[PDB]
Amino acid sequence: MLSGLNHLTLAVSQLAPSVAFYQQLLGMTLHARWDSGAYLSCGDLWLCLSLDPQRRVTPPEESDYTHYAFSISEADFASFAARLEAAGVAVWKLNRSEGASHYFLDPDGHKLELHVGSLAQRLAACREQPYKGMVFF
Amino acid sequence: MLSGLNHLTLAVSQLAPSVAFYQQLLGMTLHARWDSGAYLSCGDLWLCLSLDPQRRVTPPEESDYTHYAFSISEADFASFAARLEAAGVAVWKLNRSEGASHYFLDPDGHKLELHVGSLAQRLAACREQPYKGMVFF
Ligand SMILES: CC(C)c1noc(=O)[nH]1
Ligand SMILES: [Mn+2]
Ligand SMILES: [Mn+2]
Repeated sequence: MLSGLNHLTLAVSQLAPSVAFYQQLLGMTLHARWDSGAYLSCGDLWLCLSLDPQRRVTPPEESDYTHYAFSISEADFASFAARLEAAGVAVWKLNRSEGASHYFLDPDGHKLELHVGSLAQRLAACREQPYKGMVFF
Repeated sequence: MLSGLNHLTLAVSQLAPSVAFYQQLLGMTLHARWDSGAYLSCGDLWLCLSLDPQRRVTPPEESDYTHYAFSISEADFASFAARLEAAGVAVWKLNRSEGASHYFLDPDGHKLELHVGSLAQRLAACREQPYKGMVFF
């Protein structure tokens, strides 16, 4: 049986800007780097950056909705988003829902999100105002 | 301060075959489904499947190395991988070895992996046989 997410690997076009983004701007811990990759952690998350000649810097209009959301407390949310805005990090979507989300891009166009709240909270909100066709199990 | 992964959202071209893959084949827990998405969990992982007509199915040879690995125990690894092969799940290939892993594709061409071992175990293995240019912090 599967027990959780083991690691998330992102393909990157250039290692140095990606390490700077994840380690210095986002504050993740850098454990190791080599000529074609790096290992970082963010809480329990193991993140691998893999240098890939096939990776293109992809505008948000040209990629689908696949995205990766990081946990943050409500108290820290606004100052963290403001840090990203000062650094010139692009936003790919406005939050149109209740609850706190900030949608931002990494240097290669991977779609990222800051989100406050758990699955249990989302399910409780949906039980009150379900999406079209929603069934619970 | 970021504290880990909040959720993983995958864009899918057809909801029902994707839900069946993650729930029936991979054994993830289905919490809710609606006309354009589903919420599942795998241990601590919150997985969202989102119906996206912009999702294309690309051969693994022409998509980049971005991929998502799930944890499995040493005792369950070989029999789970054998079950995926017997179900006809397609494989893909990574450029380097990262330990005990099985690489497979989901119905929309997302690159998945079964992996045995933690980041700490990977770092210890790399100390004994490092990648080219490796530095440990
Ligand atoms: C599709 C939408 C309701 C959604 N829920 O979590 C996401 O990441 N997107
Ligand atoms: Mn999201
Ligand atoms: Mn991997």
